[PDB]
Amino acid sequence: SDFVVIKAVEDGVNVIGLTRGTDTKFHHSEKLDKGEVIIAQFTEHTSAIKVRGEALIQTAYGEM
Amino acid sequence: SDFVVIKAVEDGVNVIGLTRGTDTKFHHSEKLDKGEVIIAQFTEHTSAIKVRGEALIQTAYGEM
Amino acid sequence: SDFVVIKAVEDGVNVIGLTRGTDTKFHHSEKLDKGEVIIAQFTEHTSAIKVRGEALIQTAYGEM
Amino acid sequence: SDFVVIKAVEDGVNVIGLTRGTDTKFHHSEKLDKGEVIIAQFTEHTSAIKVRGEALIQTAYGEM
Amino acid sequence: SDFVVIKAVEDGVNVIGLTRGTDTKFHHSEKLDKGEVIIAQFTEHTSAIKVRGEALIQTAYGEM
Amino acid sequence: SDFVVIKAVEDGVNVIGLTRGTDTKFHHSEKLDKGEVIIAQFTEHTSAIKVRGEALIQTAYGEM
Amino acid sequence: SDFVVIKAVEDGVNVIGLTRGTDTKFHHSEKLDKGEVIIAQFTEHTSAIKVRGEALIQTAYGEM
Amino acid sequence: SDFVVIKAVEDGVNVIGLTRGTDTKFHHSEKLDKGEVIIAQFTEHTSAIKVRGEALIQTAYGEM
Amino acid sequence: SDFVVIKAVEDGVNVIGLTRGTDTKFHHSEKLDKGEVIIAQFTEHTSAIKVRGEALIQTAYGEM
Amino acid sequence: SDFVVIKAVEDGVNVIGLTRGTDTKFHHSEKLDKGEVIIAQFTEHTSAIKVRGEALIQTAYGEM
Amino acid sequence: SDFVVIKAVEDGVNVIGLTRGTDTKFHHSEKLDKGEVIIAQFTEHTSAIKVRGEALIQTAYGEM
Amino acid sequence: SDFVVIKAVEDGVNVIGLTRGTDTKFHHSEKLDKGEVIIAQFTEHTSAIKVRGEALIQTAYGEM
Ligand SMILES: N[C@@H](Cc1c[nH]c2ccccc12)C(=O)O
Ligand SMILES: N[C@@H](Cc1c[nH]c2ccccc12)C(=O)O
Ligand SMILES: N[C@@H](Cc1c[nH]c2ccccc12)C(=O)O
Ligand SMILES: N[C@@H](Cc1c[nH]c2ccccc12)C(=O)O
Ligand SMILES: N[C@@H](Cc1c[nH]c2ccccc12)C(=O)O
Ligand SMILES: N[C@@H](Cc1c[nH]c2ccccc12)C(=O)O
Ligand SMILES: N[C@@H](Cc1c[nH]c2ccccc12)C(=O)O
Ligand SMILES: N[C@@H](Cc1c[nH]c2ccccc12)C(=O)O
Ligand SMILES: N[C@@H](Cc1c[nH]c2ccccc12)C(=O)O
Ligand SMILES: N[C@@H](Cc1c[nH]c2ccccc12)C(=O)O
Ligand SMILES: N[C@@H](Cc1c[nH]c2ccccc12)C(=O)O
Ligand SMILES: N[C@@H](Cc1c[nH]c2ccccc12)C(=O)O
Repeated sequence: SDFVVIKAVEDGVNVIGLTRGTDTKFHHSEKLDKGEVIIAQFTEHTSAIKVRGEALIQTAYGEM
Repeated sequence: SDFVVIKAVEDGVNVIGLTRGTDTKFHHSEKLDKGEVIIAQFTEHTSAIKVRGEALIQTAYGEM
Repeated sequence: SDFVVIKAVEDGVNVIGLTRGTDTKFHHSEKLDKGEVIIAQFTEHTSAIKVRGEALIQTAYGEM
Repeated sequence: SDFVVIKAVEDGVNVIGLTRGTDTKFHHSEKLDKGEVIIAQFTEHTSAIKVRGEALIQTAYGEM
Repeated sequence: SDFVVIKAVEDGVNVIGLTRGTDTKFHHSEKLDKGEVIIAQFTEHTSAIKVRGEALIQTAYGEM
Repeated sequence: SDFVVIKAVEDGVNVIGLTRGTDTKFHHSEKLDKGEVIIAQFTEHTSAIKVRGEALIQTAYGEM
Repeated sequence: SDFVVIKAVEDGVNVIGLTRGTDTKFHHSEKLDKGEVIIAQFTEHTSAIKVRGEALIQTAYGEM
Repeated sequence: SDFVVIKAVEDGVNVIGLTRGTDTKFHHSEKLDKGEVIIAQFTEHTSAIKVRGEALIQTAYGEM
Repeated sequence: SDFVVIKAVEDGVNVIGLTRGTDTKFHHSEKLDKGEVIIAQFTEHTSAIKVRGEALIQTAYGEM
Repeated sequence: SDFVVIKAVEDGVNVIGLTRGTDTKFHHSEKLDKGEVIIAQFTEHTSAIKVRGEALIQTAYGEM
Repeated sequence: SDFVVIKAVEDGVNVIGLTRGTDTKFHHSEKLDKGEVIIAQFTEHTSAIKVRGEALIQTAYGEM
Repeated sequence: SDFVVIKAVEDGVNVIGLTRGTDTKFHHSEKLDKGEVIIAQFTEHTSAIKVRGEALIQTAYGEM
């Protein structure tokens, strides 16, 4: 139930969930536009999140 | 039992629950108007929340 | 056992419980008048609360 | 486990327990007079508390 | 094991336990005099405590 | 494992344990004299403690 | 595993364990002299401790 | 796993473990000399510790 | 549920998951470019993370 | 998993583990020299630690 | 799920996992170069981590 | 779960794990040189750690 908050500062920001398991592949890519926010949990299927494109990011450890 | 608070600063703000599971898709979109607030938990079915349109957002980590 | 506090600043404020489950719909709408307060927990049946009309709201994360 | 404290600033303050379950109705209404206090827990049967009439209210999140 | 402390500032203060269950009624009323204190837990049978007459009250949330 | 500390400022102070159960009665009354202290837990049998006569009392919530 | 610390400021200080159960009686009285300290836990058999004679006392809640 | 630290400020300090159970008696007495320290846990068999002779004592609650 | 945040200050930064088990090898290498971020959990399969190339790193213990 | 840290300020410092059980005896004595440190846990077999000779000691409660 | 962060200040830094068990031997040695970081957990197989060569190290207790 | 950090200030520092159980003996001695660090957990087999030779040591309780 750990999560991350991501706000796209500029258009065309991209958020990628990476599969948990022995295998590691991108299983979903959610596209974000200027101002749009996403709050994503880590889950049974997502053990890593990748962020392409200039965004603003909050995590338990702080702001990016 | 982790949640997010979202208040629409202007009209026509949109809040999107994304399915938990192997698959990731929008299963519900709740529409908000100027001033209206929504407090949403993450749940057995919602592992990520998306926010289209200019809103004010609180999360465990702070304000957006 | 997480909850929210909602006080109506003006008449005709509306508080909506949204069903927890695969489905998401309004199952109850409680109407509030100037000054009246409601303290509502999230529950086996309510995984999100919506607030129509100008209210004052406290949550774990702070005041709205 | 969670509770709320309510003190009636003026006469004829009213405190309403709302049933927990699929259904949501008032199951009890306890009447309070100037100065009288009530400390009420959320319970197996009460998942939301409503307060009609001008009162002073403490919750985990603070004073109202 | 959550409790409340109640000290009667003036004579004839009254402390009322209200039944936990589907039903809500007064099952015990303990009377207090000037200076006398009572420390009462919420219990399997008491889910709300009511205080008639001018008292000083401590709870988890603070003084009232 | 919750407890209360009670010190008699003057002679003839009285400390009363009240039965936990559907029933509520005094099951023990321990008498205190000037200076004497008692540290009492809440227990399987004591769900409320009453204090007659001018004492000094500490609880989790502070000094009385 | 809750405990209390008691130091006798003057001679002939007395520390009394009171039985936990439906019954409440003194089951042990340990005698303390000027300077002698005792650190006593609450236990399966002791649910209240009484202190006769001028002592200095620490508890979870503070100093006496 | 709660413990106490005892350092003898002078010679001939004495540390006494008292039996846990219905019965309460000294089962061990460990003797300390100027400077010598002992760190003692409460245990399945020791529910109270007594300190004869001028020592320096730390407990969860602080210094003596 | 422990995680690390890694942001590439310059192009061609590399993030390597190392297998948990008796054996220790690289099982995945995710490539990062200027600005791109990755939030990675430790998992059933990743017990150590290696970071090649000039990055900015947050962990529970702080910034690197 | 509670422990103590002991550093010998001068030569010939001695650290003694005392048996946990109904019986209480020295089962091990580890000898320390000027500068040498030992970090010792309390364990299934050691419920008290004794320190002969001038040492520096850290515990959960602080420095000695 | 306790871990250590290690960043090589200079080239040719070496990070060594030591086997948990009755036996203690080096089972893996991961080599680090100027700037490269490694975040390593203690695990079912690694109960001690050794760091040869000039590095910067974060642990639960702080920086070294 | 608990660990200690040890950095050798000078050459030829020695770190000794002592067996957990009724018996207490050295089962491993790991040698450290100027600058080399070791982070060691307490484990099913190590209930005490000894440090010969002039080192710098961090523990939960602080620096040595
Ligand atoms: N499938 C991998 C994905 C992953 C998680 N954390 C990582 C850190 C680095 C590289 C890959 C990963 C896993 O579940 O473990
Ligand atoms: N169905 C996905 C949805 C998701 C959660 N967190 C994410 C982060 C990134 C991308 C997708 C997701 C899941 O339950 O895991
Ligand atoms: N029925 C949905 C309701 C919901 C909860 N949180 C949300 C966030 C966004 C959209 C819908 C929701 C659920 O239980 O998950
Ligand atoms: N019967 C509903 C009552 C309720 C609790 N929280 C709410 C929030 C909004 C509206 C109704 C409710 C339930 O148990 O869930
Ligand atoms: N019998 C009710 C009493 C009660 C508790 N909290 C309340 C709040 C409001 C009204 C009634 C109550 C119950 O156990 O739930
Ligand atoms: N027998 C009652 C005693 C009690 C506890 N708390 C109270 C508060 C008010 C009045 C009575 C009580 C019970 O166990 O619940
Ligand atoms: N035998 C009583 C003793 C007791 C504990 N706490 C008290 C408070 C007041 C009076 C008596 C008591 C019991 O176990 O409960
Ligand atoms: N045998 C008693 C010893 C004891 C513990 N705490 C006390 C306080 C007072 C008097 C005696 C005791 C017991 O286990 O309970
Ligand atoms: N396979 C190893 C990987 C590892 C984790 N932590 C380490 C520290 C140092 C060296 C290797 C490791 C393990 O699960 O334990
Ligand atoms: N064998 C005793 C040792 C002991 C622990 N704590 C003590 C305090 C005082 C005297 C002896 C002890 C026991 O396990 O309990
Ligand atoms: N195999 C040993 C390794 C070890 C852990 N901590 C230590 C401290 C000192 C010496 C050796 C060790 C063990 O699991 O316990
Ligand atoms: N074999 C002993 C080692 C030990 C741990 N802590 C100690 C303190 C003092 C002396 C010996 C020890 C044990 O497991 O308990």
